[PDB]
Amino acid sequence: MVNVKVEFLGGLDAIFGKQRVHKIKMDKEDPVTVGDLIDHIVSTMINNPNDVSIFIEDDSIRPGIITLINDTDWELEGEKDYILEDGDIISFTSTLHGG
Ligand SMILES: [Mg+2]
Ligand SMILES: [Mg+2]
Repeated sequence: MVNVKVEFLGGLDAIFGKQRVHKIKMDKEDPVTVGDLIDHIVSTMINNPNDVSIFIEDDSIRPGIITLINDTDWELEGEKDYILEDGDIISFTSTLHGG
């Protein structure tokens, strides 16, 4: 079981009922990855399926969204492969600069 927070920034809150910060309890036994977290967000937290394409394209984070893991570019942590620890904070920012 792992507890993390996710932040939906650069306007992404619009697909999450205008709520920017979400507390997430991942019930899965360790290890739980950022890939698992994204699956969870898509499966349970996007309340209009028409908005899923705003968050993911071809089952990957949508081009134009920057993902930071504890204030760090997720590339430096293995991206989807990063293993969540209790208290981690993951933010997603929509921006024209995003990759
Ligand atoms: Mg710091
Ligand atoms: Mg550490």
